[PDB]
Amino acid sequence: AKERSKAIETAMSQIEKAFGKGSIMKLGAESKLDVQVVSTGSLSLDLALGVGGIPRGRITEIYGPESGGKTTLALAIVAQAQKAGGTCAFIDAEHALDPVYARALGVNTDELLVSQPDNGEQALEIMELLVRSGAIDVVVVDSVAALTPRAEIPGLQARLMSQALRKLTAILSKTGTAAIFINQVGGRALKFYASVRLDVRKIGQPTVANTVKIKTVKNKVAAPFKEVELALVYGKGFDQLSDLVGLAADMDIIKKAGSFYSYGDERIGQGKEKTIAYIAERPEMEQEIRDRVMAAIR
Amino acid sequence: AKERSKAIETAMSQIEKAFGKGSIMKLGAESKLDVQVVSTGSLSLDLALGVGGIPRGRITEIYGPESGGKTTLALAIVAQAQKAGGTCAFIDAEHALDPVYARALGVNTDELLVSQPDNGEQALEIMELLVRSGAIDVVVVDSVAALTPRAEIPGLQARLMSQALRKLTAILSKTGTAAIFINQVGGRALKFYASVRLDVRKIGQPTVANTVKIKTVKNKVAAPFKEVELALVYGKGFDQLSDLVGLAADMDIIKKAGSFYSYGDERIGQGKEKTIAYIAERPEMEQEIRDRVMAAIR
Amino acid sequence: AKERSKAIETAMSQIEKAFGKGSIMKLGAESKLDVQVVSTGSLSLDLALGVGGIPRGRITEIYGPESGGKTTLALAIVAQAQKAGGTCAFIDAEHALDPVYARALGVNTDELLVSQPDNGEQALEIMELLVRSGAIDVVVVDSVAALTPRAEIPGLQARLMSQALRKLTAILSKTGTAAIFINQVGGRALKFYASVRLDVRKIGQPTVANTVKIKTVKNKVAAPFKEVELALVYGKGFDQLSDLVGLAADMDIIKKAGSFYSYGDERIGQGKEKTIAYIAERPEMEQEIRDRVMAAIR
Amino acid sequence: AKERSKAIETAMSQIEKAFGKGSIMKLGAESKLDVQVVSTGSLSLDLALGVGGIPRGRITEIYGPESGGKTTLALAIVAQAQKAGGTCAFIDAEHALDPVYARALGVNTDELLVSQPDNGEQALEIMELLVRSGAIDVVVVDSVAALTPRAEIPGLQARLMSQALRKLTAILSKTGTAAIFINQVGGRALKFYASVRLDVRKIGQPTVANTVKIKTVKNKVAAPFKEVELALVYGKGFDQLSDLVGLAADMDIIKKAGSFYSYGDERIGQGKEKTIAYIAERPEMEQEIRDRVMAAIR
Amino acid sequence: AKERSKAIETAMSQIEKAFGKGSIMKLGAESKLDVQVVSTGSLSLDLALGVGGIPRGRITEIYGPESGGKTTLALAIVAQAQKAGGTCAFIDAEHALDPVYARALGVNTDELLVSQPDNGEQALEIMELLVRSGAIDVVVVDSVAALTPRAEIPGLQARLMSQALRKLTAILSKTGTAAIFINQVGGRALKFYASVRLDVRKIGQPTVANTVKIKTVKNKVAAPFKEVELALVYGKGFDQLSDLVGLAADMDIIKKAGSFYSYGDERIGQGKEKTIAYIAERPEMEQEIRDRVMAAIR
Amino acid sequence: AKERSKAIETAMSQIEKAFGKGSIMKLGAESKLDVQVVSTGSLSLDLALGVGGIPRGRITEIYGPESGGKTTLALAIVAQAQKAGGTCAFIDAEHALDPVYARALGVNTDELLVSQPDNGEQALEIMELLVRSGAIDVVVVDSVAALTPRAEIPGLQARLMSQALRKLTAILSKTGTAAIFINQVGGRALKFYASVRLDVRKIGQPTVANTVKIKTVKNKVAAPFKEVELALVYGKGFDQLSDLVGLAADMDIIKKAGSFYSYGDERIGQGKEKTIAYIAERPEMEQEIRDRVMAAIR
Ligand SMILES: Nc1ncnc2c1ncn2[C@@H]1O[C@H](COP(=O)(O)OP(=O)(O)OP(O)(O)=S)[C@@H](O)[C@H]1O
Ligand SMILES: Nc1ncnc2c1ncn2[C@@H]1O[C@H](COP(=O)(O)OP(=O)(O)OP(O)(O)=S)[C@@H](O)[C@H]1O
Ligand SMILES: Nc1ncnc2c1ncn2[C@@H]1O[C@H](COP(=O)(O)OP(=O)(O)OP(O)(O)=S)[C@@H](O)[C@H]1O
Ligand SMILES: Nc1ncnc2c1ncn2[C@@H]1O[C@H](COP(=O)(O)OP(=O)(O)OP(O)(O)=S)[C@@H](O)[C@H]1O
Ligand SMILES: Nc1ncnc2c1ncn2[C@@H]1O[C@H](COP(=O)(O)OP(=O)(O)OP(O)(O)=S)[C@@H](O)[C@H]1O
Ligand SMILES: Nc1ncnc2c1ncn2[C@@H]1O[C@H](COP(=O)(O)OP(=O)(O)OP(O)(O)=S)[C@@H](O)[C@H]1O
Repeated sequence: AKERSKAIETAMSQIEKAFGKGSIMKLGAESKLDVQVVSTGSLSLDLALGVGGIPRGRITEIYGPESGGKTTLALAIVAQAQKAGGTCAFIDAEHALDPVYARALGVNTDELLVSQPDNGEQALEIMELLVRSGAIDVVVVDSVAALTPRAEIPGLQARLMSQALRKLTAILSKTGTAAIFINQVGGRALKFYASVRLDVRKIGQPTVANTVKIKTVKNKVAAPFKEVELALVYGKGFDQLSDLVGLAADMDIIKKAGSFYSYGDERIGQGKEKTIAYIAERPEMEQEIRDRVMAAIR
Repeated sequence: AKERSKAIETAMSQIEKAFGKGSIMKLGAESKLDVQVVSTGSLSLDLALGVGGIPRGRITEIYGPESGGKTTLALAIVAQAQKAGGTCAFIDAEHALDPVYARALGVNTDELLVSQPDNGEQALEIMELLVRSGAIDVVVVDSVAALTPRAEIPGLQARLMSQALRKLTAILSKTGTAAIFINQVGGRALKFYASVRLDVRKIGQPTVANTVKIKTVKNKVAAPFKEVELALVYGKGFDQLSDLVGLAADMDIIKKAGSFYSYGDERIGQGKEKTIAYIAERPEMEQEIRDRVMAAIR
Repeated sequence: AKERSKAIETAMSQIEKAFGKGSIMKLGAESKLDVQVVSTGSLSLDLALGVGGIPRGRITEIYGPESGGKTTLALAIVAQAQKAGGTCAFIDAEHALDPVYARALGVNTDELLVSQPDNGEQALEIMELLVRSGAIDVVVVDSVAALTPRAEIPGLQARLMSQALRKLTAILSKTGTAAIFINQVGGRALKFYASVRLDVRKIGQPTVANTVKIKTVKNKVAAPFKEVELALVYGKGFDQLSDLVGLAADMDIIKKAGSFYSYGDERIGQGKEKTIAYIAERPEMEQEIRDRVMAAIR
Repeated sequence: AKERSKAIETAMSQIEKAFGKGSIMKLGAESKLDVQVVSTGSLSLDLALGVGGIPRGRITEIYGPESGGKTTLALAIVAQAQKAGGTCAFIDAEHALDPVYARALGVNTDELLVSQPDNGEQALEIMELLVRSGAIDVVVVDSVAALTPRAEIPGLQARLMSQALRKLTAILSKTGTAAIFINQVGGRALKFYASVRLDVRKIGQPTVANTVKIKTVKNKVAAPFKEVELALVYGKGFDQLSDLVGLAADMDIIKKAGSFYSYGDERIGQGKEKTIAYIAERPEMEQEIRDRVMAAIR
Repeated sequence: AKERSKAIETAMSQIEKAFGKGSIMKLGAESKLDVQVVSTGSLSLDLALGVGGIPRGRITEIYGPESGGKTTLALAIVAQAQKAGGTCAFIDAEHALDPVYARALGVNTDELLVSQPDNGEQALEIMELLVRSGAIDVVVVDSVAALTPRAEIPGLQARLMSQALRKLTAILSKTGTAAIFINQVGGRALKFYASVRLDVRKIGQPTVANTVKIKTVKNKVAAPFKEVELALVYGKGFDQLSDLVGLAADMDIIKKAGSFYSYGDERIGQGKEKTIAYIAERPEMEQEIRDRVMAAIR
Repeated sequence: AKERSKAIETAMSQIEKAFGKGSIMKLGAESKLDVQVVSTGSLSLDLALGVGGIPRGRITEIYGPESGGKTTLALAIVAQAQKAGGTCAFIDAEHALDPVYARALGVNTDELLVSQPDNGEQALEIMELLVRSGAIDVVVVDSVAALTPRAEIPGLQARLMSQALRKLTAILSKTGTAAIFINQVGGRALKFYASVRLDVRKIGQPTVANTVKIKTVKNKVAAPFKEVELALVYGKGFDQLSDLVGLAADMDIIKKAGSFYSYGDERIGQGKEKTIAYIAERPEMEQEIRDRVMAAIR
């Protein structure tokens, strides 16, 4: 009646011995897996992701319908990796990157490495060369579908992926490089090699601004199946501050009392609008609350 | 003319001697096979299943079209196994589990063990480790198709299944673990190793609520080929109470007189709506009628 | 010029001496082989079969495309064997038996013995145990293809069949058990061991009701190569009465005069519809005409 | 320079002394070997066969692809043997004989002897018993492939054939029985024992009607390697009349003058259609032209 | 330093004394062995063969894959032997000879002697009787593999060949008969008894026309190991004229000057096409150039 | 403790007195046996062979799988014997010699003596006549297996070999003729009569070019069991220069300094490719380095 609760954590261990940490876990368990992260920019999503952002040295797949927020999300991450002093690369087979918007998302466009390959083989190879340099923080692949095989310009891409993803995965596990694959819905190789899989899609009616639900359909670094609903406004992206003020208030990082918000024993505005607007004027403050929240999740 | 009726039950015995109980039986025979069960939540189905729920220590396959009710059914069972104080595990290769809905089905999400393997081998292996712990009541595999072989990322999965199912079956026979395999329609190994096979598919036009027929196409624990038609309403699942009030009334567990229902020499509502609503307010009552009906089938 | 006609029947005899009755025969010859039969329910087919139904103590193969009528035919036969007071068994490796329909075909579902084996060996073995009891009238095997070998869960089933069919054939020859094997198109062992082989397939366009041609491609009990075209209506099966009224009229068992039908010097309806409807109201009558027709063929 | 032409016919003789008539011959030589024949129904083929039809007391192999015309040809021959007052037998291991079609080919179905053996040994044995009766004109074996050995239900059939064909050949040489073996492409024993080997296969595109080339790849009774192209129309068979009107016209048996055909100093139609149609109305005439053409070839 | 060059030609002589002319020779030596020949039709091959065609009184083996050109080559030779007024024979155990094609190769079909034996013994015996007549120029055996032993209808054919080839070789050495054995790849007896062995196989991609390389892997009448690449066009055979115009031009038999060809101080066309076409219209000319080239090689 | 080291070299002497030099030796001993050699073309192999090439007046067996390099090696040797002004002979019972390739290996095809015997006796006899002339430098026998006995066209070849090898060995010991026997794996007579036995077989995966290991499994002229791994490229043979540049560099015959190669106090290229390419342009140089290396080994 009790030695039962024992056999359970024993099998968990055996399973983790045989297949590694994260191979099996209770959905309500506290993650705590030791991995380096790259924040998405929206702390709630970082919180839902359990470990605080997308895991370095691992593959992350972001999929869903077109206009859903995949590219926005992806860019938000490089913007974050660059602000931390990192170097990112964009492997483009789509030809749709808007730099103006990418800058509106905080991406340093001029320092962004871009490659537009002739074929899927080449793309994966260019991806490998970079990650093998150990000096790249984030590599975004856009997109999985566009990655057509060389000879095709009988199901060789399903194998191209499997073949290269296998090779890429081994080397990547030890580089601190977060590899992001965008998928508009070979994905079967990705489905199993990815450590994280984000389902991104718009919900409801627009307003200029739309709401997009993001679900962690797969997470081998923390409990999966947690979701978040963010606000994606045209030309601006996901409203990170609204997200920040909300989550920091809930964690008591910023004290809220009815409609009154304060930080550091100092009133910073009444109502979310005034308060998110107060932080918007102080980068110092935004950053500090951001690290406080990051640190807390972690 | 009479010693004939003898030769018949003699061959039945020989057949059962050689291949075990349930190897052959008259379709109208009273089951009565001594096996532990895990209720599906819908008593009619428990009744159709002959032995009161899906059999522990055995494999159960639930198949049919997508959106048919397979996952709902499966979750209903773990919800039931947990409410009885058990521990369940979900082996996911599909990446579609909605916890909110799983909770709406009565599943304790936080205590639910989840695994999202890299390949079919790994999945079956993780399944084995758990069942071998003897502390797991229900393991759900979702799904059979997604269980792609390792090397494939020439028909190795048909053998992977046969190979592991063989091994799993032996050990499982003595663990009190009910293993559920969901199948969207290697299944040939399952077809023969499964002790129970449920055909689940929607029938007719929706209403928010749809009707799904469930047939016991295979039953090695009780007479096969019995079917049931349940109501599956969006976000709620199968209407268990409607099923309960109906079946308990028919068994005289709850007395019905025209449109008048009563329980314990005490009126509990006029009409099914009022009566299912009366039970809905008393968990004590729902449970007691539930055990009374279970006990009766058994 | 005449002693020729002699040498012919002499060789026929020698051939029948060496290999048994039915080893060779003129296609237009009157069967008359002394064997017990189990009516198919459609008298024309019983007539085409020469000896009045499928032969007891022998193997009968029913093959053709799926949805062709094989299972319907098979069930019709057990329905017939049961109505004569017999006991039948169904060896199922397909898992598709619809009891509701089986009852709509006249099968006593509750008294029907059912077995759902783990492998082809087991199935054939269960078949043997039953037939060896000498108390089983009809055993249906569904189906030949599904009968996969044990070790397979290099062409062992072609030998499994040959091996068991050989053994089964010897014992069966003396049991009064009619063994039916359904085949969706090891069949090479069956092809040669079967005494009767029915080709069943739908012809033309449906109407709810479809027409199915049934040919006696093999008959070692009566002249082979006779065919019949029956009406198979959804949920009902083959229209036996239409067949009955037609064949009985042609044999003068029921007198027809233009559109006027009569039986026992008594008018029973004008037109087939009215007449088949008249018999449909009198089981006594249907049965008596049925035995009269049976007796005549025989 | 001349005594050379002598040594040639001397060796031919020696060769024929040692191995019999037909052991060697010039491809353009006039057959004239004294043997009884059974017409194929198509006079051109009878003409190509050199001796007027397939040779009695000898073996004839008819091979080629399925749907090529082998069975049609074979049936045409029995139809011919029966019309001459003979008795034929069909040894079937294929189970595909369509009597309706066989009648459409002129075969008297009711007087046709049929045997459907349990094994290749039995078939050959039944073949022997019949031919040994000396009262059988044509025996058709369908087919060589289906003739599987008894014990097989290590290359025993290649020997079964060799063994029985050897025995059959000796006795057959003196019975006036024409033995036909159909072969879908043990055949190595046949290849050498057959006195005639017909290659039958469809050529070109259909029209209901298809063209089939028939080549005498082996002929030990007349010059080999002559071929014919016949018209095989569905349900009807090879167009014998078209063949007849054509060949009789060329032999001046029926006078043709441009588009004008006449017979017996009497006009019988303008154009082949009208003329073949004129003969089609007079069996007396068809037969007489048929014997006139036969007699001529011979 | 010089008496060395002497010992060499002395041993050559001794070797030739002991085993005959051709027992040993320098690969670049001028053949010049006095033997009668039968041209292959392609002068290059006649030239490669050293002595101008296949040697009479000797055995020649032609082997290689099916569809390689063996039969074409063989027929080309009889066509040549007949045009010189000779008589040829074809010993067929394959049953594939197409006379139409044989005529398209220049073979006089009607005067071609054909034999289709019952067994390998018989074939070799028929071969002997003919060659012993001293009136046969070419005997083709098709093929070595098909030549199955009598008793086989333990390695008796390897001995059958050795036994008969030994006997055949002695008598043949003095008959002017060229014996050709076709071999699809007992051949070990042939390998050593053959005086010439031609390796015939297609090379590269087709065009209707294919290229076939022919190598003299064995030549006891002239230097071995010379090869030729001919053009084999469907229904036509090896393009002899193209070969002729090419080789005659190189030998100055027909003068070529750039794209200008002339013969007998008379222009005969510009370019090979026009020139081979000019000869194609004048048999007189083709023949004369043919003998001029033959005479030259010789 | 010291007079021991004496008894050892004393027995060695006695053994060499009784059976000759090379009868026993330390595996690390310096060969130095006075024998004339014929270089293989690959200096490493000449070095591994201890005495600089295959020994004249002795027998050398080259064996291994087909396509291993045996024939290539053998031809390389005659190419070498001819370049030194010698005369070689090829005794062929295989019929596979490609002169084009033989020329690509440096063999003067026109001056190469070729014999294609009727039987093993004849081959060995022809071998004897030549070697007895004392004017032949290299005789290659291809191959041992093909050398079938005369009467065989009970183990007479095992004796044929023993019989002739015995005779051949005595005379050969004094002729300066190097006899090479190729063996595809009577070989037992060879095994013991051979003074050298080379094991030749490909190792690993191809590249056009394959690697072949050659081991001196038997050496009665120098320490046995030394091996070499050469590069055999299609149509070219063993890469002799690569071998040459490598071995000469190691012997300081050509100075290497990192990636810098020089010869005669003069830079000849950076890297092996450039350097082997520099020698490839100067036959004078290749030869001189070749003799320098030869001389050194010797
Ligand atoms: N270049 C842009 N300029 C301004 N707003 C943009 C731009 N791109 C995207 N957006 C906004 O962000 C929303 C989602 O676009 P993205 O994230 O690219 O969509 P996605 O999920 O990447 O789908 P695709 O197939 O890549 S377009 C758009 O509907 C706009 O609201
Ligand atoms: N996440 C959900 N939230 C609300 N309702 C759901 C949800 N999932 C399923 N349902 C309801 O239950 C029905 C059947 O869904 P499921 O049982 O998952 O289907 P299924 O048979 O498992 O098919 P798949 O292939 O697994 S989706 C749906 O049509 C809805 O009516
Ligand atoms: N369960 C059923 N309920 C109502 N009608 C049925 C049922 N099964 C069969 N039928 C009717 O009978 C026809 C033939 O079905 P069956 O005889 O099972 O076919 P079959 O030849 O057995 O082919 P399979 O492969 O067994 S489905 C169907 O097309 C329907 O017209
Ligand atoms: N039963 C039939 N009814 C109508 N036409 C037929 C029938 N059988 C054959 N035919 C016609 O004759 C053609 C050749 O059929 P057959 O001679 O049986 O072929 P075959 O050469 O015997 O090949 P198999 O393998 O025996 S079917 C068919 O394509 C039809 O044109
Ligand atoms: N009967 C034919 N009619 C037209 N072209 C032919 C014929 N036979 C052969 N050919 C042509 O000649 C080529 C070689 O055929 P053959 O010389 O018979 O081959 P082969 O080397 O004799 O091989 P097998 O095994 O005898 S078929 C064919 O691929 C065609 O290009
Ligand atoms: N005629 C050739 N033309 C081009 N390359 C050749 C030729 N012969 C051999 N080679 C090359 O050399 C390799 C070895 O062939 P050889 O030395 O003949 O083999 P082997 O050891 O003699 O085996 P066998 O049984 O004599 S073929 C081949 O795989 C090719 O890479």
